Amino acid sequence: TRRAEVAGGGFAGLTAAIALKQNGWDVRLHEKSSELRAFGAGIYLWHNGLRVLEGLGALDDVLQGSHTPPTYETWMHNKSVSKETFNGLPWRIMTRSHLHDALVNRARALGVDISVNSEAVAADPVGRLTLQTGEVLEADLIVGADGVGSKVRDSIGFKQDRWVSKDGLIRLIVPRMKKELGHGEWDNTIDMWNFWPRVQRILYSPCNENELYLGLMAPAADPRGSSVPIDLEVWVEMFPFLEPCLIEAAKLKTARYDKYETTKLDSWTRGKVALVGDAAHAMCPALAQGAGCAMVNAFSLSQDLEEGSSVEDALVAWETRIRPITDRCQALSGDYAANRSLSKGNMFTPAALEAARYDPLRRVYSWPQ
Ligand SMILES: Cc1cc2nc3c(=O)[nH]c(=O)nc-3n(C[C@H](O)[C@H](O)[C@H](O)COP(=O)(O)OP(=O)(O)OC[C@H]3O[C@@H](n4cnc5c(N)ncnc54)[C@H](O)[C@@H]3O)c2cc1C
Repeated sequence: TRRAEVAGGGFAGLTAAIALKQNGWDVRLHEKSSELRAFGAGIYLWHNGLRVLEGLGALDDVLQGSHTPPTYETWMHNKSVSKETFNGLPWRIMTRSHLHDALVNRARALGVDISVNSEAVAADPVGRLTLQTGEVLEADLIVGADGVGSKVRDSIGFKQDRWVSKDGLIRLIVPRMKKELGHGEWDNTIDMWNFWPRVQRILYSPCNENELYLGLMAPAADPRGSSVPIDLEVWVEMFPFLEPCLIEAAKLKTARYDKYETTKLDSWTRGKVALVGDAAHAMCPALAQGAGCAMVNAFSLSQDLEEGSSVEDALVAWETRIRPITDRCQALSGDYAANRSLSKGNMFTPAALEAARYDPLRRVYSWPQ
């Protein structure tokens, strides 16, 4: 029986663990934190990621308690500039805890061995994983799913193109306060852009009937807009129609202003070691495909490992097959981010929706645009 060691309990790590377990691997997943949990408030999932969930046997628990807006609307200075529904292309909004729990319950039901307070500090291409305590573990496959700053990746050494965003945002989960919002289309996803009187943007995303996912974006150089707890006055001023929700957001003393970095590597494999998720391809958040590609890649890895070839050969075949979809998505997302293309509306074109249209289960592209 083949054994796999997965470093990282994030969406990519859980996806890989479950996919491998389903194919008969003995699997152990290592999470450095003392508890299994996800940060980031909310998250968007598209057709490609929803298919992975179906392939993992975790779709049902995710759909129940999640939300699909009637439309994805964009505003520029409070003027609606577009409403797109992606020609039937499936998508869903949910809190990260909701998605994380579905994956963790599924992993537990399958018998995946989860170790907390277990931090991987090094990986050997020959099939060895070293923990922070010094303990060395041997396996037939090592999966590096430890996010940005990946110690597994850095212990082997990959050529890396790195970039860091000077500006960030505050992501929060607050009550819907739907009735207090009054007249409007408050079940819609609404990306509210503003450049005047100042640069402030809010991504409004309902997760279900009780929770609302908000993304408050302001320049790092803005002392008021980027502060946490949020500076209520400055947000209500440019988004008065959301005052009821903003009032609730101002009470979250745990809010944080997060920035991000992007990563592109020369390769994702080395011997029996495979890198997945952020550790391998963190990207700009514009297309909301970070977790989507991560899960597709983690799931595809388990597929290529079922061809009867050696793990080393399976890994390079995996990257050759699946990598182009991620590279292209990462690049386009990079362009959108830099040029603030989403502020124009109608930007979810066929090209931008390429990764979302991919169906990892049948390995073909669906929902034509
Ligand atoms: C502002 C913003 C908005 C985004 N919105 C979306 C969206 O709407 N939809 C979408 O699909 N994607 C989105 N993304 C991208 C998405 O967040 C990531 O791609 C994905 O969640 C990360 O996958 P991961 O599991 O590989 O990373 P992680 O998320 O961090 O995986 C690593 C986990 O392993 C643990 N760990 C770290 N080091 C070690 C170690 N050495 N040993 C053991 N364990 C370790 C950590 O506790 C960590 O939780 C967004 C990103 C940003 C910055």
